[PDB]
Amino acid sequence: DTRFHSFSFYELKNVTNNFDERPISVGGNKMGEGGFGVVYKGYVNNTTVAVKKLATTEELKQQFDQEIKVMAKCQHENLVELLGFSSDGLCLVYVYMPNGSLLDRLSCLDGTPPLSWHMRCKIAQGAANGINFLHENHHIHRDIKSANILLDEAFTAKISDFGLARASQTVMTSRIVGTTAYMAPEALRGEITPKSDIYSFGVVLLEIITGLPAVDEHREPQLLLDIKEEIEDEEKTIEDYIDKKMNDADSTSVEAMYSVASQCLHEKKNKRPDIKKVQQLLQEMT
Ligand SMILES: NCC1CCN(c2cc3ncccc3cc2NC(=O)c2cnn3cccnc23)CC1
Repeated sequence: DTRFHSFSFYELKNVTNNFDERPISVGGNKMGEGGFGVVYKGYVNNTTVAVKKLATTEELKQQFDQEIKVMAKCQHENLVELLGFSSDGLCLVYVYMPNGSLLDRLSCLDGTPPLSWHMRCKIAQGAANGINFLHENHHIHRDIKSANILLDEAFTAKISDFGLARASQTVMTSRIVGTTAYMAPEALRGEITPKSDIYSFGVVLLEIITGLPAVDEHREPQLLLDIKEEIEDEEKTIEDYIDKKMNDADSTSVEAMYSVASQCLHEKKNKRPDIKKVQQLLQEMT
């Protein structure tokens, strides 16, 4: 509990009730899918944990070994903690995040009340501190989205899912990974740059302001990033997009965060601010 422990598959199989695919609310252990695995709630040393059971065969093992690597090298207060792993029976064990993810909380999943603007402000500051740490350590996340911004007991932002993280000039790849709805144009075209993480963070900001998912096949607009075009071509204001589930959302602060989101969502990757400027602008906001 000061070190990365190697877990027996039978210890994990046991504390997750044989990896009980049923959700928590019905009495099961499943917390949700993501990061090329299923996340189960476990119980080790009278202490709660989150167990990711991973599910090509060599591509997955690569993402397991990447996660252990990144998680040992990158330890910050705005990053999730790795407790241990298992390869004996592939499971990654993490410190449990009682408030799940920013995505679940923005959706008010399983009776949770909406997040206030004040907590939404601190979450965005925290997530930006987390990306800044990775970026300061020549790491590119590649899959920044609200589903993997996790929330602790004080609703502190804790960035997760490092399986696709790249450790480094803009380079190109043959294997394009990430979530379309959050991805910058160049990242969709095969480029690997921390600039693409900035763009992805910009989408996260609009999700925070509006409470809306990044993509909706029937909604107009379908892609949340397109609301920037509706605001620019004066058919709407950010005011019109503010999440109705808020009490405390002030217009001066909402417009300050949207100014940050707008800069992050620049289609020209070089015109975007770096994460240090995103941090300074978000701190100025409060
Ligand atoms: N996009 C994948 C999802 C997978 C499910 N996750 C969790 C949901 C929760 N629901 C209720 C209460 C506590 C919860 C904790 C979670 N997870 C964790 O505690 C957790 C800790 N590190 N970690 C890393 C990856 C995924 N989950 C976690 C949210 C993210």
